[PDB]
Amino acid sequence: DDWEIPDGQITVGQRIGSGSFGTVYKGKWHGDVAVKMLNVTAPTPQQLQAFKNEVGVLRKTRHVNILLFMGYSTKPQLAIVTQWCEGSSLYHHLHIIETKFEMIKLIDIARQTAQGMDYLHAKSIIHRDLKSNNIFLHEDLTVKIGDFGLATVQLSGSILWMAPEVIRMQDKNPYSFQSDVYAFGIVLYELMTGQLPYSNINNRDQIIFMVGRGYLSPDLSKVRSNCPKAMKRLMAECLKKKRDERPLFPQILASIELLARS
Ligand SMILES: CN(C)Cc1ccc(-c2cnn3c(-c4cccc(NC(=O)c5cccc(C(F)(F)F)c5)c4)ccnc23)cc1
Repeated sequence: DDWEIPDGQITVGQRIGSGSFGTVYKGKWHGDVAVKMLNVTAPTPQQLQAFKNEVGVLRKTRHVNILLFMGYSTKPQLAIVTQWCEGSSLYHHLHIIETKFEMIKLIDIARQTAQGMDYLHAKSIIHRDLKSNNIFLHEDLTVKIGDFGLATVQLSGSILWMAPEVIRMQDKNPYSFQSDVYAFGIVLYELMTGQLPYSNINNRDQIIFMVGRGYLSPDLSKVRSNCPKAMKRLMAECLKKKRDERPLFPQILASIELLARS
């Protein structure tokens, strides 16, 4: 099929996000759309490649818990168009406006996140940068997973969600389904405490050193009292320092659905 969108069709509006490599606007196209542009007028074969790669991954996705890809264009600027998300990222709710969700709602958000991630892995897609920033609460109800970073091509990294093996860079490719399961383990942490790991350490190099060497791990005792035992237990299995000791999403998704019904 053809997901190309001729120029002219989209009416670009308010700018909503600026980054090193590309800018995102709100747009008009048979309704509301989000449009991530490139801005750089002359694209190097470097960027023209990563464009194809991203699009290629997106068009493989058809799930309610994954940001809905809608089209792209190359006409004047490289651009990718997606469903328009009304609301805020989970990060925003949790650590910026500190929205207080009910325990039932928190568990729900976890389940939807698992669903999407199950789907992504089933389609052979390793996210590599799961984190509360990349989880949108569409209309404060539906979880949409995406990649909303306007930087990385490695760039920086938010190392809070990074698994010990990724922090340690042995092997060219340390990323795996379990490394994604670890990031998710951190997301659970955020949900069940309302906090970011290692809030009390102000040195990024030491967190990296200590996490990778095994000396440091999220303070599990900060989990709210009303948080179900089955949940904490699952959360702990996801954050195991040893890769092959972590569960995969079918098993995780099962565990969440099971503990949700009580
Ligand atoms: C709120 N502030 C922090 C400002 C602010 C910051 C960022 C954004 C923002 C950044 N991109 N983007 C998008 C967007 C647009 C086009 C493409 C994408 N590709 C993905 O999603 C993507 C890419 C690869 C894999 C996957 C995955 F998921 F694996 F399938 C998803 C996102 C839509 C809406 N909004 C944003 C907006 C405001």
